[PDB]
Amino acid sequence: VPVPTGGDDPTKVAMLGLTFDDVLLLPAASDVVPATADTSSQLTKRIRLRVPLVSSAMDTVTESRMAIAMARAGGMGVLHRNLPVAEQAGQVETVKRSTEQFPLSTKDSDGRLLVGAAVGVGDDAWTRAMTLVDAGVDVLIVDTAHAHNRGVLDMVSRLKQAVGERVDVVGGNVATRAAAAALVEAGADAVKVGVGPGSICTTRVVAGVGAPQITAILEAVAACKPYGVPVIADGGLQYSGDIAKALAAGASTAMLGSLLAGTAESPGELIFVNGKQFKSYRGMGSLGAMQSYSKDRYFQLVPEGIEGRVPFRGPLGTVIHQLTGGLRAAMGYTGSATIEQLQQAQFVQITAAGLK
Amino acid sequence: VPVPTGGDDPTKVAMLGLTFDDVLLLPAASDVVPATADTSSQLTKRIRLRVPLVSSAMDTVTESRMAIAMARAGGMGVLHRNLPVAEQAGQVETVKRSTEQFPLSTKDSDGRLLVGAAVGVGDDAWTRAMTLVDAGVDVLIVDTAHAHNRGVLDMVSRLKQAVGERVDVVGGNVATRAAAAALVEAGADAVKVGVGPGSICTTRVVAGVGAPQITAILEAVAACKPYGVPVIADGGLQYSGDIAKALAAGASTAMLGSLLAGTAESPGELIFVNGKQFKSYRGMGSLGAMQSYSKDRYFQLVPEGIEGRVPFRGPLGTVIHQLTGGLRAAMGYTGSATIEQLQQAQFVQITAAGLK
Amino acid sequence: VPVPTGGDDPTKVAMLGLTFDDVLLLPAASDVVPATADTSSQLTKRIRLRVPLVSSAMDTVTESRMAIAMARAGGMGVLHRNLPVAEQAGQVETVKRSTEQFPLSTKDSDGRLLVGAAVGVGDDAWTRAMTLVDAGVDVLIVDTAHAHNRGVLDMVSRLKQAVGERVDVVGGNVATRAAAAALVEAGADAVKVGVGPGSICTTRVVAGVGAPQITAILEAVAACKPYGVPVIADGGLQYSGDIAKALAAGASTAMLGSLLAGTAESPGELIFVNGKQFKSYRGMGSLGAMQSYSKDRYFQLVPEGIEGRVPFRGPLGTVIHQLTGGLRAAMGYTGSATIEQLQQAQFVQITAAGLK
Amino acid sequence: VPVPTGGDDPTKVAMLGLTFDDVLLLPAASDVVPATADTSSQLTKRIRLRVPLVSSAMDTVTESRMAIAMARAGGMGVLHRNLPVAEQAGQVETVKRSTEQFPLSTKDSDGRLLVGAAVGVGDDAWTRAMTLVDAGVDVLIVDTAHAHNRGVLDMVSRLKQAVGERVDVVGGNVATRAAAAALVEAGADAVKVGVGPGSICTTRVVAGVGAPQITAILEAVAACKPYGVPVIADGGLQYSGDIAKALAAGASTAMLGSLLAGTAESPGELIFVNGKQFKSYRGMGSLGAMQSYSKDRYFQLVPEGIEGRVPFRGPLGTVIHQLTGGLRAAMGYTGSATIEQLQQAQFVQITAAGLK
Amino acid sequence: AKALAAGASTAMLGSLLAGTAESPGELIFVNGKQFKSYRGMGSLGAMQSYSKDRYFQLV
Ligand SMILES: O=c1[nH]cnc2c1ncn2[C@@H]1O[C@H](COP(=O)(O)O)[C@@H](O)[C@H]1O
Ligand SMILES: O=c1[nH]cnc2c1ncn2[C@@H]1O[C@H](COP(=O)(O)O)[C@@H](O)[C@H]1O
Ligand SMILES: O=c1[nH]cnc2c1ncn2[C@@H]1O[C@H](COP(=O)(O)O)[C@@H](O)[C@H]1O
Ligand SMILES: O=c1[nH]cnc2c1ncn2[C@@H]1O[C@H](COP(=O)(O)O)[C@@H](O)[C@H]1O
Ligand SMILES: O=c1[nH]cnc2c1ncn2[C@@H]1O[C@H](COP(=O)(O)O)[C@@H](O)[C@H]1O
Repeated sequence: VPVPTGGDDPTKVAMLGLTFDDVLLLPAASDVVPATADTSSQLTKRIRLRVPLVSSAMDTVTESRMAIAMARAGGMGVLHRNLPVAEQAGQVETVKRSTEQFPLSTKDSDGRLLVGAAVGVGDDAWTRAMTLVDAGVDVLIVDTAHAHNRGVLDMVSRLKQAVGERVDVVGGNVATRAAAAALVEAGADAVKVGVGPGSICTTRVVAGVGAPQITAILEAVAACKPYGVPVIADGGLQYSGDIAKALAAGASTAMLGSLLAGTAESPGELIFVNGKQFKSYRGMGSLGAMQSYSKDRYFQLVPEGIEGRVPFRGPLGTVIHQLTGGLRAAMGYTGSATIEQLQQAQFVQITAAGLK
Repeated sequence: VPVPTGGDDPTKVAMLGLTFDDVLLLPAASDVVPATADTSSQLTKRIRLRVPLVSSAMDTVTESRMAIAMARAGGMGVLHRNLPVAEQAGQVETVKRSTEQFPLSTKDSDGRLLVGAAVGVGDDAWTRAMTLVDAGVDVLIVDTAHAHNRGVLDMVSRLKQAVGERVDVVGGNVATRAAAAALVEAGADAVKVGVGPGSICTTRVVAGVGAPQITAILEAVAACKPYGVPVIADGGLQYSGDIAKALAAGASTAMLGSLLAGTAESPGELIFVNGKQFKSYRGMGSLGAMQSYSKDRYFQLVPEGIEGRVPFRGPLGTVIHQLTGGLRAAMGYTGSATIEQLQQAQFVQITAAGLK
Repeated sequence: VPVPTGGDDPTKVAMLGLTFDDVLLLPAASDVVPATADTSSQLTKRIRLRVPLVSSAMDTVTESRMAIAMARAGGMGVLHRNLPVAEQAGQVETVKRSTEQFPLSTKDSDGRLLVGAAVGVGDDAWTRAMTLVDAGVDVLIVDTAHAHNRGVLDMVSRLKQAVGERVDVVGGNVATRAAAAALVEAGADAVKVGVGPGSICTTRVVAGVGAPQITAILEAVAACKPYGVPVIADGGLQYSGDIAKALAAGASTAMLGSLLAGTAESPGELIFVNGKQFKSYRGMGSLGAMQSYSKDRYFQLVPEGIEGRVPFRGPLGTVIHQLTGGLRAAMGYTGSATIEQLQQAQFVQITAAGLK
Repeated sequence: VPVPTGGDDPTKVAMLGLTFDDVLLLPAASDVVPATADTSSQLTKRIRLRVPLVSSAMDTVTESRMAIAMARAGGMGVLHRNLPVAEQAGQVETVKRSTEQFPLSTKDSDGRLLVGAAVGVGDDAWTRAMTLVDAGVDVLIVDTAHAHNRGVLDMVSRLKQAVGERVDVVGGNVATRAAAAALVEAGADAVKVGVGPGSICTTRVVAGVGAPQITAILEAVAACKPYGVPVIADGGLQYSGDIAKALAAGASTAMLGSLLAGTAESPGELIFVNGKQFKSYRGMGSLGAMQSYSKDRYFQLVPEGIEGRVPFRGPLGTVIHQLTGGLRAAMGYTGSATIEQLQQAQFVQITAAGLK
Repeated sequence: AKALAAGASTAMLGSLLAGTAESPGELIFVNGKQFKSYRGMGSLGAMQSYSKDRYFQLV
């Protein structure tokens, strides 16, 4: 009579959450050469990227240099907001002002590289958003840790009402079907997915809140797809196989953090330790980062992130090519000519024995 | 026809038990700022704490100093019984006799700090209980390792009949629905839950007996909530996320052990090892502690606890503030304005890959 | 339509196996003081031990001294058969020929200590069995690695027909319900259970054959209990909690290996390694031991055991007392007055998180 | 209403995959002595081996020396294709041209040793295959990493139409039932199974594509057995227990990789490190290996293999005898007189606790 | 060369010839490297017995 896990409510434990390590992609009938697979995918309803990768809006990942490199490589970059508004507007202008080297570069109708900017929630965030739109930003990301708040939805609706035809609006992080549906109703052009799985995240330890990434992507797609709203899987990706898994679950774009932090185009000074090279990497909720403009990320001290260092990886183009090659190999195995065909692939669930 | 795990009796393996690491809290529609969340909760049917934390009744955790500090911090402290009756009454008097900087201090009707005392089962325990009641204790915890015993229920009934109208009576550790129902029938004002999950506990190794804490809390709550009897989750809490999970499973109060052992207010001398500071922490059933007043906890040699050292943590106030901040973050994520609403949040079960 | 794990046959994967680490004993309504619990249990249909423990028939565990000590401690010892017949008969007579220090000692009608001996399968084994019966052994264990063989069953029937009224015959190791039923029909007085779970055993690695011990005990009890044939759990036991778990699963007696090899009474010299005292421990199918009278254990060199060292433990009485204290604690928690009541306790299955 | 793992599509997560560590062979009624079990099994529809083992077609495993040793031991060897066509034909001729020491030697009608050769896909592969056939090869393995491609099936049909009555054609790696059915329809004489589980493979990390080996064998066998097409399990085998499990899942032959890289007959110079003997072992798709005949395994840089060193194991005969002894022990435990009876054995699934 | 220049006419060699293949003893393999035993006549391994009169002898 009672639930086998305890209690009487069958919905007290909502579901069983799968992460990236719990699944593998099953091979299927393939007539696709990996070199000819089309990896282009929608970022928003009006923007299509040649490479379905986006740089995280973190102070140690994306600034003007990284944004330009990502835009040339085929993706896009989202500039962080841990700095004064005028400085972020200056970064946007630097990206917009900056031929055959980069056939995959992403550009607007005027031939200038695309760039995205992150804003918060509030009147100061409204002034920031208006300044960024005037500077010529292409897409605005309403970056909040928990986007199912009333204020986040109201801010997304106001931005779409004001500058909804000039720029695109992307909702904050969600992890459930209900939150994704609420963001879609508000009018977001895309939905960003993930609450908890960050590598530098301590939400699961400090707050005891989280959601495994594969299940969260599936639930959000289950709410976003009938309306044509793309999904951006944000956080938890460590290999190119994880990117392929995230895209096969229904996500149209993957946002990268630590995989791009150690590159040469990321900010921060290179550090030398015992003959090896490393670079800093900290979360926006870490004590060092919030000791400011971005401290309002979690409605603030109880830090919800950690600082660390990741090894130097070299130029960004090399990392992007490795990830795209892994994705192309996955597409060849699953017989997916396009990303829209990769989004229909099947998974096999593996036990703990397959991971040890 | 036969059970998949073996045999022919489907009730031989009663249920699948979930621990704190098996679940995460799912985000929900939130309209709550962490700084404005109300963390007050019921300890017994008549006592309400501003911070739902209670100190463990262990000789290395709670004495007069720790009890005063916990009562000032917004919670309460329970004095151990590993000492003669007169000394425990002296500790109670010291706490009661004892500052505008503490707005959250828990006080009785007369403005004196609240304190609790732990008693066992027996005629000596009855004399101890009478002395503590005369000394002015607020709550008596009938502390036994197995509270489903007949004698424990009889002692709880006797205490309620004698001094029930003056003090509250909390019943010892249970791990099933039937035991919680029996304690409620006996007349306990609150039920303490947990058999096995202690950090220094070896009941699972020595005796092979235990119960995962999340499932035990769910079962005990299903037994106690229809009568309005609060639940105190005791043991196994290592982070503020665990406190949030325990309160979301249904528990109204959490009792803290090793998290409080390394603070300044805890009894014990400071240990210096290689320039690092540690403090002693041992179970009340260990060889070094039972060698007596607590030796009768399991009707006793067979040690059922271990000794060890925990790193020095500093003042109690800092630790309590960090734990309460983590709890507030959880309340903000789940959209719970009060603890009574946090007790209705949903879980997501994660696999082994989610713990790697 | 197909099986979720693969193929179309739903019986290809017969069941899910639970080991000792997958379950815990659930506390129940108790009125039992651990000191007054009765640990007497049936070894065979006619022999009742004061302590439900038996020594393994291994050349590094049991000889005359260990058998004498075990019989005095309240259990019984089984002499290994890795030696000539005359030597084994001499060991039996040494035990039989050998005041108030040992009230729990096990004895026959003549007041002499009970002892058991292991025999193999064949004609030399028949001569060995007859010589041991003449020497005065009380129970014969037909020790084979796989007792579901036709030859082992026929040997058990022959022994029961010949010396049935003088000694008890215990069948070799089984791991399924069908094998237990086959041994019961052949006339065995006790069924010894376990194929794979030995600590020094490499059957699961070399042959890929095994069965988890909790499930195996449940399956074998489901066939032995209706006819009153006791079950002896052999192998995989590391703590007193495992002994309690094996007895609660239905076993009436546990056979101990490595828990007794490091004691003084076990054969072998005391090895000194970096100032620490160890003793040798090896399986009867190890390359060292099968180079011999135990070579017939696997119808055989393809070693199926390993050699190693176990720390010195001291006198056997102390180890037996520690194990019995753990068992008594389990009986107190589960509210079991006798072993027959312990055999009806319930398990809670734990996940992988509960083992980290 | 939704799927418990997320979304609304029940077929998104197709199945739960089992690997070798997840299962164990259950003992059954046995009349089989390990030394008298028949280990002969089919390789193709016309070739029967005495030992059901085949050497891998890798540049660090099999050449003329290893092929001859495997053919003398009772198995077979498949020559790698990372060298010019004339060189591979020379190796085949050397094997075909190279008394009672080897009673189990596998030979054709003309008394010469059997040998197999690996070919790719394309016109150059067609020329290679015709040259090898003109050199007297016995079986051709159409070797690809993903055999569900249209080109692979067409190549298999072409080879069977051309030289189908002289040599046998084995289809490359598959992991599902549909792929095995496609290879069977294409005319393959045997189907090789496994995509991902190689020890030197990085397909699961780079591409996120894979299939657990036990489940893949079960599915492929369900596809092939009604038509009498043998299944060769390739990859993931680390012990003789794994070989026994692979054969019990339905496979007729296991192809060995790292288990044969440290043998004396394996190509490559012996390497000394700190007085210990190791040998190099690398995949056919590794960066060093493809730096151009084998570069086309995955339609290729994005490496999908790794390099390393494995301990030197000595002569091949010793390893083959040890593996066969483990297989014989499994046959004795499961009561299987022949391999066709071992293929009907049952499994027991074990939990993670059984692996710790 | 120094010994011969000091005045000696011949040098008698010990350990410089112990490890040659023509010397008595068994080859020892340690971590893949080849060694040979070499002991003094007064050593405990050698004087434990003939040739105990080397120094009128156990120290
Ligand atoms: O301090 C933080 N805590 C939690 N999540 C963060 C923090 N800073 C950024 N994030 C998010 O978590 C993601 C982690 O990316 P990853 O390191 O690639 O897993 C980032 O891309 C952000 O979306
Ligand atoms: O010796 C002991 N054995 C088992 N449990 C104990 C012992 N001493 C205290 N406990 C309980 O275990 C809890 C451990 O708290 P923790 O250290 O926060 O897990 C205490 O609060 C007591 O409820
Ligand atoms: O060589 C061997 N191979 C496999 N099992 C063995 C061997 N020797 C003893 N055993 C079994 O393992 C038991 C002891 O296991 P332990 O209690 O884990 O040491 C014995 O009672 C036998 O049933
Ligand atoms: O470069 C490679 N990458 C991945 N798999 C490979 C490669 N080369 C060979 N294989 C396959 O992986 C298997 C590895 O065998 P194992 O080391 O016994 O698991 C081989 O027998 C081939 O079937
Ligand atoms: O046990 C011994 N003690 C002292 N001198 C020895 C002993 N054995 C040999 N010798 C002498 O010492 C010399 C050592 O020569 P070397 O090996 O060139 O140093 C030998 O050639 C002998 O003359």
